[PDB]
Amino acid sequence: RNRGRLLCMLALTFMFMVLEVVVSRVTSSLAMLSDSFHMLSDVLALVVALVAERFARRTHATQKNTFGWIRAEVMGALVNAIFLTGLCFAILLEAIERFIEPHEMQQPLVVLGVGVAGLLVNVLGLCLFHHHAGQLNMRGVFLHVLGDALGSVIVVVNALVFYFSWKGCSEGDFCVNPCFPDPCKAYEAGPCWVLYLDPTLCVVMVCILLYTTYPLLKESALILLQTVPKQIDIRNLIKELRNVEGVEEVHELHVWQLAGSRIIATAHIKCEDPTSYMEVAKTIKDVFHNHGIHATTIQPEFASVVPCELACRTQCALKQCC
Amino acid sequence: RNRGRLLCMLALTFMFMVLEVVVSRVTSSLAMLSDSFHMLSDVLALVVALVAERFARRTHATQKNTFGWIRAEVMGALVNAIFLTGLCFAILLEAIERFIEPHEMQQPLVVLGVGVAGLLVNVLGLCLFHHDRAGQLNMRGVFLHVLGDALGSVIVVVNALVFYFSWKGCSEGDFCVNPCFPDPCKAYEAGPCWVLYLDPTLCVVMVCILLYTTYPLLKESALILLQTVPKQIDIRNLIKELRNVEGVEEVHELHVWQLAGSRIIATAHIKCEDPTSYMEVAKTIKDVFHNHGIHATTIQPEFASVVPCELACRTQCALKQCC
Ligand SMILES: CCCCCCCCCCC(CCCCCCCCCC)(CO[C@@H]1O[C@H](CO)[C@@H](O[C@H]2O[C@H](CO)[C@@H](O)[C@H](O)[C@H]2O)[C@H](O)[C@H]1O)CO[C@@H]1O[C@H](CO)[C@@H](O[C@H]2O[C@H](CO)[C@@H](O)[C@H](O)[C@H]2O)[C@H](O)[C@H]1O
Ligand SMILES: CCCCCCCCCCC(CCCCCCCCCC)(CO[C@@H]1O[C@H](CO)[C@@H](O[C@H]2O[C@H](CO)[C@@H](O)[C@H](O)[C@H]2O)[C@H](O)[C@H]1O)CO[C@@H]1O[C@H](CO)[C@@H](O[C@H]2O[C@H](CO)[C@@H](O)[C@H](O)[C@H]2O)[C@H](O)[C@H]1O
Ligand SMILES: CC(C)CCC[C@@H](C)[C@H]1CC[C@H]2[C@@H]3CC=C4C[C@@H](OC(=O)CCC(=O)O)CC[C@]4(C)[C@H]3CC[C@]12C
Ligand SMILES: CC(C)CCC[C@@H](C)[C@H]1CC[C@H]2[C@@H]3CC=C4C[C@@H](OC(=O)CCC(=O)O)CC[C@]4(C)[C@H]3CC[C@]12C
Ligand SMILES: CC(C)CCC[C@@H](C)[C@H]1CC[C@H]2[C@@H]3CC=C4C[C@@H](OC(=O)CCC(=O)O)CC[C@]4(C)[C@H]3CC[C@]12C
Ligand SMILES: CC(C)CCC[C@@H](C)[C@H]1CC[C@H]2[C@@H]3CC=C4C[C@@H](OC(=O)CCC(=O)O)CC[C@]4(C)[C@H]3CC[C@]12C
Ligand SMILES: CC(C)CCC[C@@H](C)[C@H]1CC[C@H]2[C@@H]3CC=C4C[C@@H](OC(=O)CCC(=O)O)CC[C@]4(C)[C@H]3CC[C@]12C
Ligand SMILES: [Zn+2]
Ligand SMILES: [Zn+2]
Ligand SMILES: [Zn+2]
Ligand SMILES: [Zn+2]
Ligand SMILES: [Zn+2]
Ligand SMILES: [Zn+2]
Repeated sequence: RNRGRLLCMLALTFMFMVLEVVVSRVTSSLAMLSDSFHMLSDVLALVVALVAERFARRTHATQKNTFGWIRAEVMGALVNAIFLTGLCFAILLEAIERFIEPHEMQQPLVVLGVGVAGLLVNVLGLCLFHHHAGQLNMRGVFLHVLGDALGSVIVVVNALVFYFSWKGCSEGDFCVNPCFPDPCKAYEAGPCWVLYLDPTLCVVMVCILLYTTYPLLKESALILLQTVPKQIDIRNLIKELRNVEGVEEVHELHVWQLAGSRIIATAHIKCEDPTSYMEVAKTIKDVFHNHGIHATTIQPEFASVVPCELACRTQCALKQCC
Repeated sequence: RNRGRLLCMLALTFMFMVLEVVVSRVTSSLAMLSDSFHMLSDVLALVVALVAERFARRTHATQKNTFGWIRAEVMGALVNAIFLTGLCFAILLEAIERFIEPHEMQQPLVVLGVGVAGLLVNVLGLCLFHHDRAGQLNMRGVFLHVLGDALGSVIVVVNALVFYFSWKGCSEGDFCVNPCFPDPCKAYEAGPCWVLYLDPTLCVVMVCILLYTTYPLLKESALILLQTVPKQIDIRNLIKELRNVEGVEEVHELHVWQLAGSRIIATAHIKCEDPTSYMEVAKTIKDVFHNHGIHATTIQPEFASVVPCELACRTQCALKQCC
């Protein structure tokens, strides 16, 4: 039911975006107009997750992809992780700008209400996405929703502090502080500890998001690159492969995984005599069993002049595998 | 080489960042310093390309990567393409924001000069980057990333020139204020309003062109990392030619995929009739694979029906076998 949760969250994002646009139009606040389009990024993340899930629904050999689209979910997870990292850097740059150029919010009450609505939406999204292969895509979506929830917590706390520990002027009163620039060059009621509360909270949220996102990005990149899974030791596999009767040379051992538990192995063997190859093949498959290998393709090279006899004419092109 | 070009572009980017920082310090135009900080996007793109180029040369097998890190270049190209797409979406969002509300530029002269310097730097970068496919994929990604900011600098220069030549300023307190832009504190612009919306429309056209030119690279990188059979290899024809040899009666699981550039790996299961004189047909299947772009193969003969493959696990789990 992965598609159901994604569709529900996407529908909620649309409803909350429409609510924010309506609130902005009725209150004629341009900041809410600006913030309404900021969830196009979340909508894009949900669309990418949905596309990856839909394309991973099919796993069949095709004239375009022999393996099928099994690697669609890991690609979607990688795309979501990169998008989240880019968003984190963008909001970090925005936080630096806020440090350099502080802003003063308008109507803290409506901002607090919007933040509370967003916080409820985000916490129920976490309730849907806490996971009550395909988990990596769900993990990336959950990380994105958690980043949105942290942003909502930040805006709620910022609005609460600005409403409880700040005092501005509603008219031309004498409270101008030269810390913030004034238009055309224009007291102690409103301290400066609040204007800088939003940027520091944003920086902390950026650090938390990067901390919790780095493992997902690392795993997605390691899957997309042809890396042996961390649960498989190459040295032990080689040791058990050479300790097999009838086989003495094992070259071209390439081990990698497509997605999830679909680990694929490939090796060449010098299997002594041709007639008794079949008995050795079952032992080789069993040996792959003790490890985590299952997809296999073993080449029984028969006959020290050359390591691999079935090699091509010229490999100087480096067009091979390793 | 290629690493030297990346180091040179990184040095130029850092020099331009220093130039914009000092210009902002001596001018107090904080938008210039904001753009200097934005150049961290180019810094990050060049750093990613540098890391990919450094790690791609480790072609030898490793205890953690049996294939080696020769997939690093294509992964770096994919990362740069996704970063460029995200930057393009951010630019389009900013253009929509400018439609929502415009801004008045403080001083067209210094921003025009900074834009000219950026245009020259980006033109030098384009000259560097215009001239294995995997090595070229990273080069093309960096070239597109440079061209995006080159177009951005061109937009800045054009807007500055038009704003200076064809707009009327309003600084001193007078009747020159117009509600076209919001008036702080509740407050006749003889300059045409056509200029207030020159950054956004040009940025929209630029992002359209950038997305159009970055779609092919992103698609190619995604296809390579999705184990898509290369477009120059036909699976059906290769199956038909493999089944034409005398010693093979049936082939299953012709897993063909592209590793990087011109490295295609094909693993196939064939059913040979007899172990005697088997090497006669192994040479033929290797040759017929060579007849195409596949040079690194691995074939498993199966000597023996109802079952499709006589070698399989005890459970034949559909979630643990390939395809
Ligand atoms: C973020 C997640 C990324 C991973 C997930 C996506 C990975 C890519 C998906 C592969 C992909 C794009 C590749 C290029 C863009 C890659 C962008 C990557 C960007 C990464 C950031 C291959 O592209 C297609 O491949 C087909 C097979 O080679 C072939 O066309 C073939 O279909 C033509 C149909 O019109 C047809 O006319 C032509 O005759 C065919 O031969 C063409 O090559 C091409 O159309 C698209 O998927 C393909 O298209 C359909 C999709 O739903 C899907 O069609 C089915 O349902 C349709 C319902 O309406 C309807 O048509 C049919 O019921 C059925 O056909 C295909 O089954 C699927 O395979
Ligand atoms: C945009 C595309 C980017 C693609 C990048 C592809 C390349 C990735 C390179 C990183 C990576 C692959 C894993 C992926 C990480 C995340 C990657 C990014 C993911 C998101 C995209 C391999 O790379 C490591 O990097 C080393 C430093 O450069 C280098 O070693 C250099 O050493 C000399 C000194 O420098 C130099 O003289 C020599 O010449 C180099 O050999 C080797 O290449 C390698 O060891 C890291 O893997 C492992 O990470 C471990 C710590 O987690 C850590 O392991 C260690 O454990 C013990 C100590 O705890 C120690 O006892 C082990 O011995 C050791 O193993 C190592 O780091 C590495 O084993
Ligand atoms: C949003 C896009 C455009 C960028 C995504 C972030 C990258 C800039 C990051 C993500 C993962 C990072 C890599 C993670 C791990 C390593 C291994 C690291 O190697 C070590 O130093 C190992 C330890 C040692 O040798 O002491 C070198 C940096 C590198 C390649 C990092 C380089 C920067 C990377 C690619
Ligand atoms: C240096 C610039 C480019 C910023 C990079 C991101 C930062 C926000 C830092 C702050 C805290 C860092 C994290 C703190 C510690 C770790 C250790 C490690 O993950 C763990 O926590 C494993 C256990 C351990 O801490 O050793 C991998 C990197 C990570 C997540 C770090 C990744 C980079 C983070 C998120
Ligand atoms: C999400 C994006 C912004 C990337 C953030 C992290 C990166 C800036 C990379 C670049 C270099 C990386 C570091 C390179 C070397 C190491 C040593 C490495 O040491 C170990 O393996 C100790 C055991 C352990 O991992 O617990 C731990 C990861 C760490 C800190 C890496 C953490 C991730 C780093 C900081
Ligand atoms: C988070 C962002 C930055 C990632 C990059 C942008 C993606 C949202 C885009 C880039 C390429 C797009 C894909 C390009 C091509 C297609 C094929 C398309 O299917 C067809 O056109 C096939 C024929 C048919 O219509 O049936 C379905 C959408 C899809 C997967 C697109 C989904 C959205 C993608 C992944
Ligand atoms: C959705 C909003 C936020 C941005 C919209 C930007 C558009 C102006 C861009 C985005 C992607 C672009 C498309 C990306 C890919 C192609 C394919 C390109 O060639 C083809 O039709 C097939 C190419 C092939 O098969 O290699 C023609 C332009 C087109 C439709 C582009 C037209 C312009 C598009 C729609
Ligand atoms: Zn061999
Ligand atoms: Zn090899
Ligand atoms: Zn078979
Ligand atoms: Zn060859
Ligand atoms: Zn098994
Ligand atoms: Zn298969």
